[PDB]
Amino acid sequence: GLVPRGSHMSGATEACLPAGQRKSGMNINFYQYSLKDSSTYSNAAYMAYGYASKTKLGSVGGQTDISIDYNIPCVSSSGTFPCPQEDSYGNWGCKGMGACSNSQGIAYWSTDLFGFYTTPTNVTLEMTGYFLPPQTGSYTFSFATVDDSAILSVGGSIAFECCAQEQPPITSTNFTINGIKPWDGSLPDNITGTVYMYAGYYYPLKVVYSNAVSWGTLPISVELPDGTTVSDNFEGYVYSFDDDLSQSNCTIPDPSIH
Ligand SMILES: OC[C@H]1O[C@H](O[C@H]2[C@@H](O)[C@H](O)[C@@H](CO)O[C@@H]2O)[C@@H](O)[C@@H](O)[C@@H]1O
Ligand SMILES: [Ca+2]
Ligand SMILES: [Ca+2]
Ligand SMILES: [Cl-]
Ligand code: NA
Ligand code: NA
Repeated sequence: GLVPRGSHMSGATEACLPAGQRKSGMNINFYQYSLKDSSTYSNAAYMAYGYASKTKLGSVGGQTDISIDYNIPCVSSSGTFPCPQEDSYGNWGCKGMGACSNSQGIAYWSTDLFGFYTTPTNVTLEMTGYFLPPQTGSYTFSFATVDDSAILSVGGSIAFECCAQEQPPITSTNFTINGIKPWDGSLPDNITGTVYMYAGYYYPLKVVYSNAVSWGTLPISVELPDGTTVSDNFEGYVYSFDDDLSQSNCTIPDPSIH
C-alpha cells in the first residue's frame, strides 16, 4: 500500500516536534512531603498531579543521571558516613562502621538528590523532559525497585502536553509504570512498562517519586529496540524545551503516519 495503515484504533503514543532550543536533560521540581506519612503517596491522583498542590521547594534543570540512591547517615565512632541499606543491621549499626548513634526516624538534609539541598528522607520530586528514541521500535522502561512510591509516564497527554513541559501537571493516571506504594504493603504488581516509539520524535516523559522515611531508591532503566539496556545515565536520550504554547504544529497525534 502507498502508505502505512497506522496503529489500530489510534493506538500510537502521541509525540511532539518542539521547534525551540533544545536543552540536555530533565527538569526536577521538588515538593513538600511529610516525614513518616505512609498514606498520601498511595493515591493515584496524588502521584499524577496532587503533589504540586503542596509547597514547591525548588528545582534543578539539565539532569541526565536520573536514578535515586539515597542512603541515610550513620553517626559512627569514626565520623558520619552514608549507610547502604543492605549494610544496616541491629538497632542499629552499619557494616564496617559499628553502632550508629542517630535515629533512622528523623529528617535528614543533604544535596544527594541532584545537588538540591532538601530532605531526601521525606520529599516528592517530579522529573520532566522528552525522550528521543534513536531507533524505531519497542522500548521497555523499568524500575529495579521502588522505595517508597513512584510512577513513570510516557506520551503526549499522558506525561504532559506537547510544548508545555513547564505547566502544572495534567491529570492523567494512565501510567506507563505504576510503582505506587500499595495500601497493604510492598511490590506494586508491575514495575516495567513498554512503549512503541518512532525515531526522531520527542516523547514527553514524567517521573514522580516520593520518599516518606529513611532510604530512598529508584533505579531507572530502559531496554532499547536493539536489546541493549541504558541504566541511570540517560544522556543523549532526554531533553528539555521551554514552553511554547503558540507552536501550532507541535503535537503529533500519530507518529505511525506523520
Ligand atoms: O517501607 C517503609 C520504610 O521501611 C524502612 O524504614 C524503617 C526505618 O528506617 C524507619 O525509620 C521506620 C519509620 O517508622 O520504618 C522502618 O522501620 C526503609 O526501607 C524505608 O526506606 C522505608 O520507607
Ligand atoms: Ca491533550
Ligand atoms: Ca524510604
Ligand atoms: Cl560493623
Ligand atoms: Na542505597
Ligand atoms: Na552521610
